[PDB]
Amino acid sequence: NAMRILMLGNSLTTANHMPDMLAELLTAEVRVHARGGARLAEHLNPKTRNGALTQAALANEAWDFVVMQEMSHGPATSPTAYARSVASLSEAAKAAGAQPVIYGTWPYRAGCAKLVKLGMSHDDMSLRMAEAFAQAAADSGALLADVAAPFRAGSADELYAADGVHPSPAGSRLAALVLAETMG
Repeated sequence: NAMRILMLGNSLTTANHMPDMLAELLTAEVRVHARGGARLAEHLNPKTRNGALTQAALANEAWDFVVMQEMSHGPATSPTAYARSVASLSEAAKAAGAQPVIYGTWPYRAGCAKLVKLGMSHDDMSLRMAEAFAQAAADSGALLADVAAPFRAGSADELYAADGVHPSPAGSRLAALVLAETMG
């Protein structure tokens, strides 16, 4: 059977045709449940469009993997909400016979306006995000696609969009490659 991947996320997932890139890398069918500004908790709530879509997909279709991407500062600013969302979505994925995957994202670029507004240092965000993903991977048994690591190893001018939050096309390509490695 061809590999089938369900991705839950927001513009960090959909930007720069990243799902299409991942699909071509893995020769996979990729379904995306995303909206700008979405949080993972929506997928647990069938009253939302994402929740209804995700409930139906897990009830009606067959998946190899379910990729979970949280709102970009959520793991840092609402760590408990994040942890509970991943836990419950991971259990739902496993119950459906799919392997859950965390799309681990990156701290915002040091000095950027969105990080200034959060009142959080770059180091604090870096550590909070890393801790959140590590703990969620361990607790849930989800595979971690750690995109923060190569972001840190790489060039910030290359990998970030102007806002220091969203990925550039190169940053999206990097996320696709990391996700493909994780699921390959």
